[PDB]
Amino acid sequence: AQGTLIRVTPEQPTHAVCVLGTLTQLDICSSAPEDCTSFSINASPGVVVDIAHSTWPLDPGVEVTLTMKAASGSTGDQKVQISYYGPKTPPVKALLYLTAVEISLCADITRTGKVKPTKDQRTWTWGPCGQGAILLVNCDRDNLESSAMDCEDDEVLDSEDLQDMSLMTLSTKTPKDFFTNHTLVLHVARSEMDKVRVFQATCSVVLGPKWPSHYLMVPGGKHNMDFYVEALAFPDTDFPGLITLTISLLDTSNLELPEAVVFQDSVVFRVAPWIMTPNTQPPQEVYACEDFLKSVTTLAMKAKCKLTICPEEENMDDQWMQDEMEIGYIQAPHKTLPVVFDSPRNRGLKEFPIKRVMGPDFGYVTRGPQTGGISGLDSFGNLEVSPPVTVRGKEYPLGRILFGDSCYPSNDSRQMHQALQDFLSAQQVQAPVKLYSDWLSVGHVDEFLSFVPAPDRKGFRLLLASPRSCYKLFQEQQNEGHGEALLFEGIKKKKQQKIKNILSNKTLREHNSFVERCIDWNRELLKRELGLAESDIIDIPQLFKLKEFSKAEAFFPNMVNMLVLGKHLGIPKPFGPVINGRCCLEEKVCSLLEPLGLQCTFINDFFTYHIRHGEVHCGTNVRRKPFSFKWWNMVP
Amino acid sequence: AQGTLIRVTPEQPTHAVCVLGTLTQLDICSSAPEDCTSFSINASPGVVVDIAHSTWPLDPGVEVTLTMKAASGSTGDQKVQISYYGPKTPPVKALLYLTAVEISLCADITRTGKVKPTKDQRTWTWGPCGQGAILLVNCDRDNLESSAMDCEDDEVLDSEDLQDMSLMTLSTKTPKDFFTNHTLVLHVARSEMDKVRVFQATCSVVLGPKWPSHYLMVPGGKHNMDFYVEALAFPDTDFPGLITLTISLLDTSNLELPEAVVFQDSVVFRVAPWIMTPNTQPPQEVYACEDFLKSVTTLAMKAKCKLTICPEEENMDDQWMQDEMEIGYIQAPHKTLPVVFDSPRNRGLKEFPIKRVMGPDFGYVTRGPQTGGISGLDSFGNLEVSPPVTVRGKEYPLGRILFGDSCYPSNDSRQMHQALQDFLSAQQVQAPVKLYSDWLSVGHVDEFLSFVPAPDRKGFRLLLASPRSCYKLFQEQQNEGHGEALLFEGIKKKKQQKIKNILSNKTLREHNSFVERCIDWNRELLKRELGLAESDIIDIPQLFKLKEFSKAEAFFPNMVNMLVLGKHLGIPKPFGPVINGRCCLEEKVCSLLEPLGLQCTFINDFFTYHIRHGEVHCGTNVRRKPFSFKWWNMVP
Ligand SMILES: [Ca+2]
Ligand SMILES: [Ca+2]
Ligand SMILES: [Ca+2]
Ligand SMILES: [Ca+2]
Ligand SMILES: [Ca+2]
Ligand SMILES: [Ca+2]
Ligand SMILES: [Ca+2]
Ligand SMILES: [Ca+2]
Ligand SMILES: [Ca+2]
Ligand SMILES: [Ca+2]
Repeated sequence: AQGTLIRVTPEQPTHAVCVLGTLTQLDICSSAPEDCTSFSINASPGVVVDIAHSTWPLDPGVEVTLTMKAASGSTGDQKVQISYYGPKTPPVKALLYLTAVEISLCADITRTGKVKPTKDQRTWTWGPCGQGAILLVNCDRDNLESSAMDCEDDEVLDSEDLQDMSLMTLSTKTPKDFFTNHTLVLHVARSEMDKVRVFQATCSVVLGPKWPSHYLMVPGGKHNMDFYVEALAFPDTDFPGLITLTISLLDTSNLELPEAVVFQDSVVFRVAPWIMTPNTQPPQEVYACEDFLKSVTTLAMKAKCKLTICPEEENMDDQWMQDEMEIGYIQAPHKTLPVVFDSPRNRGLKEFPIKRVMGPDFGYVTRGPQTGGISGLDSFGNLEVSPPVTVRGKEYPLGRILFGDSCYPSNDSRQMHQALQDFLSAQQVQAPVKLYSDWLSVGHVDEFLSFVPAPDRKGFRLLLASPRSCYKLFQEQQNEGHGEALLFEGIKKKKQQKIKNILSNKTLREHNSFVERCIDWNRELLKRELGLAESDIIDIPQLFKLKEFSKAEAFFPNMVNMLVLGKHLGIPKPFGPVINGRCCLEEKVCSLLEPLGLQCTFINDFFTYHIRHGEVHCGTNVRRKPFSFKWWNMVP
Repeated sequence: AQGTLIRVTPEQPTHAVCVLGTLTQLDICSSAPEDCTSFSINASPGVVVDIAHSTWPLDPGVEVTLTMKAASGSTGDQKVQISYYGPKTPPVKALLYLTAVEISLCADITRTGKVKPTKDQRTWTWGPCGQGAILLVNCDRDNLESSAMDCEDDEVLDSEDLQDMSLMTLSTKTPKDFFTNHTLVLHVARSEMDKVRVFQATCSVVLGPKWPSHYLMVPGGKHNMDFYVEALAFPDTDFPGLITLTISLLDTSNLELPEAVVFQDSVVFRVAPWIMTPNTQPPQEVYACEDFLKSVTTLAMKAKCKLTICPEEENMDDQWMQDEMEIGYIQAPHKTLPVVFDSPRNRGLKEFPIKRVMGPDFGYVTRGPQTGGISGLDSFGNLEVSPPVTVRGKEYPLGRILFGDSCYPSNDSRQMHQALQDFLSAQQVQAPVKLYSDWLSVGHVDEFLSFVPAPDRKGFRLLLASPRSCYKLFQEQQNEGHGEALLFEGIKKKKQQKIKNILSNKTLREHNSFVERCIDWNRELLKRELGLAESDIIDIPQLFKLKEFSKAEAFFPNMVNMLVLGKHLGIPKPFGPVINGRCCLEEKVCSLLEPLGLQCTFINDFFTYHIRHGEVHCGTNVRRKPFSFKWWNMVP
């Protein structure tokens, strides 16, 4: 409804343009003739004049406003006439000729999947009742053979490409001669131009990193013009994630003067954030790079998932697929696609994300130096997310990002690279949470925690490693006369130990006391930030040993670090004291999990992983299904 | 109230620490003995146990919480005892020894000027009902002879220095032997450490750009410890402006293990923004660099202001003091001081801000390349601020920043450097607004606008240049027979012109029509963003001419560009057609302004400024008085 001031004079007629949807304002008094007390307005049928605070007295305070019903077929085909009169003097008329035109920029600001006419404009608001359009980055390659993301081009090399792009239309209705005297320009702020590209559909580029503005070629009369917009960047520290595109109507009718802006209108796009998927979400495809693969294969099957493997020659000795990448997604009403976050750690798998996984309808993103200057907390073993959760009346429908850290900064402390942290914060939809993982030798949060699907309560359980739980398990076991039982039996090479020997070992006990302290610190942490009760947590019996720098490791294969496919569990096989032909550990675990409807399967990673200081969940990766909840409907 | 989990066992006693202010939690069930149905709690007088959902049944769902009345005088001088009993079995007791200590980090989070004990913690909230501490950057030099700001040092070289700094105290109450087994550390995130420095008062540095953490040396018993914090950076694109300082309590009682964090607490500081002062605020000192100086001197006097001049040798030919700098301020409950924003334009005056103005209790800041790559919109002729204003129910108590720009980006368009814009946005307290000034040759907003104090309404008027107002003035003048009157009479060299000659000049008329369009675009702009009505605006008759690139200039000395000292006006003298021994222009102006209580004085800048394409307001600068309204009480 942003209008213009039109100043009219008795001396001469005035010619003005009026955009439909706009509220036009009239100045009578400035130019009003002397000796006239009062005034009157008369106008062609298509012009509706509302005049506030019949005849009227002449006062600078009275207000006259013009609105128009429809676009003009001809220049000046509507007119207003102002009669200035007074007691002894005959009426003196001022003439005004109006050309009404329809200029509307439309995008999908109702987030319904359908383009709508421009409502409180010029702002992007969160929630179900909010407004403003969504934009996706082009992180994939739909170009059958190309090694780069779609957005380094400046050109559209595919039909499917348009599907990721957001549609913006310009609707004009004008007299025919109109654009002889007027010219439309479409622009972005120089500050936002490197973050967006726009294409004209007949596809030719209009706006982009080198081009803040462009002149539209438009015919008089009724015309419609399609544009396709793509974002070149994710929200980040330097980029809040909003892009504004503006249409200006310029008056060129004077050659000796410069262009004169009559009218401006805009749309605001918000770049869609990168989102992680919790284990609570249903799986889609599975990732790993002979004993092992068949177990995880039957598993993946029972869970109805595809599978992909990376042969050595590509891997180049690197068996951890959990650490190099994280499969998230980006989402817009029109389009939803998976995007791979690629970790800066760069060891054996670095090419894998940029090559095999990235492709048609699979996006890619990365952060961090990649040159060096990196930590162990930089691998995605250390990046996780909770299931949807409500904390103290604040709703986190997409979950909450969890990543590991130290308690305070020191020389010997480790942390995730600042760039990653910042990246995660900039998405805003799942507020990241810092946990204390630096006590662990490797230092990953998945080492002490996991989440599982639950039929009741909040629909999930938090699993935490519990040395206490294990000590107690073994104690009860001894009490029943099994204290002679051998741990690590069934192993070609290993040093087997009896329950009574470990239970009587005081060093081990100090170690697991300390570990217990650490895991507990995190337990209270998670309770506060996830709003969890004790009924939401389950302790997995697990043992640890502090070794190098008193850094903690799994005493036996770490079970809480496990592959969760739906309700089918990819638990690492502890080789526990066998009792009644049954490992007491497996039995305890199942007695815990099965009541939830989960099935527990135990895979042997032992000489392949556990002795390499890793486990099942680590040598593996999963793509899951995007939340039904629309991120824009959140209000962070 | 963030606590710890204490797990107790019948097998052996447990020793734990409890911080006062913290809510401690007890786990009975995990370690509970078999054959016991129920349990009972008994505790020394100083320990209050609240146990929810007398005796009690043993269930994992029942919840037991410990709070302590006062700090322990001795290690373990409070104790809890849990009795596990059942029907056929005698009570079995578990012992727990508590040492209670007082650890509190205090800063001024009520923003009252007094340090308070740590309330919803760990967050900084806006408004009168919000919370969290304020921090000032050290932008000045209190070091009598030093060329640098106080914050490049790392050391405290003055007593007065502490006055800018914010006080944070640590209050401890502990048993004496306590710190034999425990150690306090104070830290900042590595991400925030370059933005803060902290000093220990006995002054020694503790935290800073190279040092994220430090070990506190604290005696047992009752002790108090002063720290003094200073910010090294203003809020900016990369720095939202929050600094968090944390205190951790580490348990070192085990040599073979690492430190174990018992307790953490924090304060959040918010770095104070840089704020501009509108002309509506009462003046303090005046700035300029022979006809002129005496006029502005009598003026400054009548307005009760100090004065300072810059001699040529320093100026080096540069007479514009308005363009190189802007005097704002930073504000904290404990301290409020002026800070100079120094423009990147860097011509003749560049040294002046970093030397003469910067000093004791005068801060300094700068943005932009300073190497080159600069515009004319980068001078502070182009930076202004409105008076306090309310727009559509949104309160802007500190005003709204206004700066000039183009309508859309082109090759030939100019803009203020992005770094400046970003800087201004990052302060948030006065939301900057973009106006269209690029039509002007110089392109400054002060060229077409000014603000003045008003006794009524909103307490100010917006003054806009009005070519229409001037044309009408001359027309009425001609009608009364003065059309022969000479403009520019009284000038040694100049081409004088009669009212009838300019009124009959059609080129001039087109030019001022276009200019009128531009100023009007801005008029509606300002009406929307400042929530102004027409009764708030006053049009100053002013004429223009488009010359180079059809860029606009003042036809005669530009009056709206004027020195406002309280109600005493520093208007540039137009040399107008003299009528009744009185310039019609001056007379019109006064007839407009005097009713408001303002006095109008007309200074001759003509051969010194106006012919250099500048005026009075431009060759001059003013320091005004900071708003009474506290910026933190705003809610942007
Ligand atoms: Ca493309
Ligand atoms: Ca694509
Ligand atoms: Ca990589
Ligand atoms: Ca695609
Ligand atoms: Ca992960
Ligand atoms: Ca200092
Ligand atoms: Ca100082
Ligand atoms: Ca400078
Ligand atoms: Ca000072
Ligand atoms: Ca200024």
